[PDB]
Amino acid sequence: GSHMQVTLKTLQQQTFKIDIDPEETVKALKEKIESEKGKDAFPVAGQKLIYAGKILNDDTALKEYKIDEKNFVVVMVTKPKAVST
Repeated sequence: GSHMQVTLKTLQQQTFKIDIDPEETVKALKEKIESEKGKDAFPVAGQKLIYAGKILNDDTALKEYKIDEKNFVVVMVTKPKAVST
């Protein structure tokens, strides 16, 4: 409807269920899980997403990856590694 739901796996051996507007970008789907699992474990500036082999984008809308309520997506984290050089 006005929102759509997705199943999410993580690098921490768990799975969950969430819902967002399917015409928003990955940025919306990625920000909303930090509200549940925290900056200390899933920092927005340093987390990433995969749809079973596809490389998702914070600047492309969720329906263009054709994600489905009966399939799942995987989240990953790098902190980020941003340091002075």
